[PDB]
Amino acid sequence: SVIKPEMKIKLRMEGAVNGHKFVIEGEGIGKPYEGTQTLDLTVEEGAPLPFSYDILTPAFNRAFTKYPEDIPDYFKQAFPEGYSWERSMTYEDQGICIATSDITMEGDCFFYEIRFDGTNFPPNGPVMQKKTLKWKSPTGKMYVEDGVLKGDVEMALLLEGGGHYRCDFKTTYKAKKDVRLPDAHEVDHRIEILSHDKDYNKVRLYEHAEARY
Repeated sequence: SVIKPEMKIKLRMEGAVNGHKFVIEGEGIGKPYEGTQTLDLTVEEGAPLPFSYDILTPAFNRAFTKYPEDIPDYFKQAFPEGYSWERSMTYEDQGICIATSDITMEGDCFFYEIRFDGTNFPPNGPVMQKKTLKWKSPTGKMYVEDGVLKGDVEMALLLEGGGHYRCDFKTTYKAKKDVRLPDAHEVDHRIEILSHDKDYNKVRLYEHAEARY
């Protein structure tokens, strides 16, 4: 198949949060059949970032997931053409974010085109006040609807002091060609920042994801 056991990743994120315009880029490498990946992100425009870097991470490719044989892999089939996704991320304190991504491929490398926008985050919130530690590891629910794939997942950010800052995720995935739609299933995730400089102008991101019934 066009999906090699080892693939390179190249991305560019353009967007804004509470009016703050920014541009990020990155490169990495992962094992699609393993469901693991690592990325090196650098803020090319608009640093330092006035808001918590964690909100951006789930925006930085379900092709990097480990799919059991008995579940059609919607993501791997969509290639070499590729697919795109749209997502709404509503936070409990009314902060909202919506993002899109267009994923293509060339040889042994993925290329994403990402747009990320957010607004109405309270100035004294855990987001604007950078009190975020990381994302709890959740189980997201995939299911088909309207001939397309949808994923719903209740996310939560761990706050300094011990609190939990909740956010509802809802994504719509769209293959660019017809493929074998799967049965409703779950996806276990683990997203983590392994290293970063002071103001997060350089970050090393890692994710481990496996699908299951």
